[PDB]
Amino acid sequence: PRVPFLDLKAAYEELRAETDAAIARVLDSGRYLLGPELEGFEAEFAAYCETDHAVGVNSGMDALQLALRGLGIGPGDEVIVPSHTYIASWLAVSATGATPVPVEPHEDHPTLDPLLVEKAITPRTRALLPVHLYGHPADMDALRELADRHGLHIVEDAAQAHGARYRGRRIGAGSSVAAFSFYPGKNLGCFGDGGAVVTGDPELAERLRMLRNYGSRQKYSHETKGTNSRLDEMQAAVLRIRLAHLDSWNGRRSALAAEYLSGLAGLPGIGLPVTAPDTDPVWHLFTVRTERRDELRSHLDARGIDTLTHYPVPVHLSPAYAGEAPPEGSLPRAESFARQVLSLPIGPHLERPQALRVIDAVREWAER
Amino acid sequence: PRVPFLDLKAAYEELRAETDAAIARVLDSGRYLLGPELEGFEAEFAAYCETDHAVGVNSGMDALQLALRGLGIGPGDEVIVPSHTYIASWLAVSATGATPVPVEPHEDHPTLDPLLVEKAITPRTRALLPVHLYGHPADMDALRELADRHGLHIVEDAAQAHGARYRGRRIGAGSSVAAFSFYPGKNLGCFGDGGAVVTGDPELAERLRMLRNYGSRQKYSHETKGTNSRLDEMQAAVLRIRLAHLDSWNGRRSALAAEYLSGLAGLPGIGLPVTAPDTDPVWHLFTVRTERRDELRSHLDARGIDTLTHYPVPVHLSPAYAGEAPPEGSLPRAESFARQVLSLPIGPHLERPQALRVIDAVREWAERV
Ligand SMILES: [Cl-]
Ligand SMILES: [Cl-]
Ligand SMILES: [Cl-]
Ligand SMILES: [Cl-]
Ligand code: NA
Repeated sequence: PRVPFLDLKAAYEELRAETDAAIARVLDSGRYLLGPELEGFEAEFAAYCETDHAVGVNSGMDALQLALRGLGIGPGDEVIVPSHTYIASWLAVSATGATPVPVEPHEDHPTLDPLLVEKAITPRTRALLPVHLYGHPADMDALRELADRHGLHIVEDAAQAHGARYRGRRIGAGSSVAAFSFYPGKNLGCFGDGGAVVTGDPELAERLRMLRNYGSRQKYSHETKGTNSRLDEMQAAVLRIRLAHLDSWNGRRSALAAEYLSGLAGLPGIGLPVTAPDTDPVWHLFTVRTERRDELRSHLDARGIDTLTHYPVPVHLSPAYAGEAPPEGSLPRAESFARQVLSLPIGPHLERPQALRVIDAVREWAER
Repeated sequence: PRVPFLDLKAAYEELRAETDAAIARVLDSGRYLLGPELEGFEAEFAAYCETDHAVGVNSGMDALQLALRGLGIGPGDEVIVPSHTYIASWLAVSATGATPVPVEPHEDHPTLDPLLVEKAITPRTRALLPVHLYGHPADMDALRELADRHGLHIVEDAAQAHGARYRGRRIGAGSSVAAFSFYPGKNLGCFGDGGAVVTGDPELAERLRMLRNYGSRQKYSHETKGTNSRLDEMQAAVLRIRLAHLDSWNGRRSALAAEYLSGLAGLPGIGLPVTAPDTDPVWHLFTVRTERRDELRSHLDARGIDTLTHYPVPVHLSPAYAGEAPPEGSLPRAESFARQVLSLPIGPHLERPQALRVIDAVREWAERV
């Protein structure tokens, strides 16, 4: 019996009946798109995030893209993005025609270094795109201070941070503009692709409802250009159930995280995640860093432990960004991260003893 | 009990059991994206379409857009579109960075007029985007010829034409490049958004699989830029079932169509839809034309009949484009269709009697009026 990285089936199994019923409900409704499930989810998700509006879309990527779009970002604009993140973050900027400008993470936290952000700002800069990587919130007060002083917008990539808190407030609260993914493996996931943009701005909320719907807010009418990026009634129905358990599931993750942080303490060659001050991380991913990453991975594999790497290739070095990003060596932080990082099993369906088993193996290796 | 325009619920009911099971299987599989269902559906669909490959995506708009992108179409490029079509057709083009260039349909056929294309070809023209509107195929032979002569690609908008035939061939057959929508209300629909691109080109197929998946064909690798545009396992499973009944269901629409054509014969003010020669329409929509359609619709409503208009505003006149399209009065065909069309209830769940009822009301209005 192996230790799985993240059991999707178990999420279904835990709420089988409720899940089956919601789906059955949608089926019987004869309403599959832009229905009451979506409205209910949005309402519920908005309140959860301590904000006014939730606009369900098709995926975390569109969420980011439509948010930037709705904020008027496009060609000739620069959007500061993190050098250390998942490629989609950059892709969403690219998709709008705007230019992504990478900024290195903090020396101790996998998020955007505020000090380094300021330096990257230019007259073409229009927005900051911090990513609350692995469920860890970036230094929002600092970034906001900067944004205000430079007249920039802030679109948050909260795809790995559902429910997290920064200085006691939910990610996406108030005047925030935050994008989320409901991809099956996310903290809050469904059985297909899904996403959302949360915002406290009524005009932005309106544009998003339009942009995700062929630029229309009335049948047969198309006021602006737009696309097809919606969250199905089926998925939304399921989301409503998961949402009700979100805090509890994240709680489970935190508990597991405490174990790892405690059991992995003081190990040679094992760099542990640092929780930023006044933050409540959601541990979408539990990451460790070591110079002998490949070795540790194999050892874990040998010990029957499933792992993933987030991410083996720094965005700037992916062929997808060939000829457009800084040269290797020019983003050493992202580079070192990519080569040292490993994700340990974590989830709301992973049990204490399983986590302890993982600790045994990492320990053995570190002590090897 | 009114006559519904298109009962989605009935589609579920008719296959309730199998449908239920398909979904249950997926839930239980623990695999929700890029799985067996998608692979199976793709296989089945490509075959159905008489082609080699099917690339399932999120929507018909994405399908169109990804096809164009895959063909290298973009900024600085022009794509000839029909002046009479659903806005998404132009939107797909815009989304790539290219420019949609409208060309009129035939006078009495809701498809791109091959004779007016050439005149719109420019040095930036990279493709033709014919639309098999309402389930009626556009004149493919003439279009390919023209396209071949100009070194242009052809991306067909087949969102309303699943299973139709052109000169005996399925829409999307062989070397075609055709995009479909699986939106709930389409001829082949699911319980959410869904789409697909079919092609006999192995390279384009590979590009599309990548474009729809963040430019990746392997974990951790992103060879090229890409996006997120996938057809869910749940939706794909349902679609395999529906696909199996497609021909059957389309057959029902054809019979109703024949019923309408027959009963609405001899109504001078009511323009009836024309079936081009050598085509096998799938009648996604049964459209009649008449000046005074708003009145007719009123009449039908009163008579308890639901109807729709596809479409009331021609694309060039929507605010989304107006700033960049030809002026009002310069696209008389698109304009005339927009002002005269009316869609009568049609679908695999509409019965002969209900349709008779529709005919009676139409006849009465025409007779009064
Ligand atoms: Cl619907
Ligand atoms: Cl419309
Ligand atoms: Cl999955
Ligand atoms: Cl990756
Ligand atoms: Na979807």
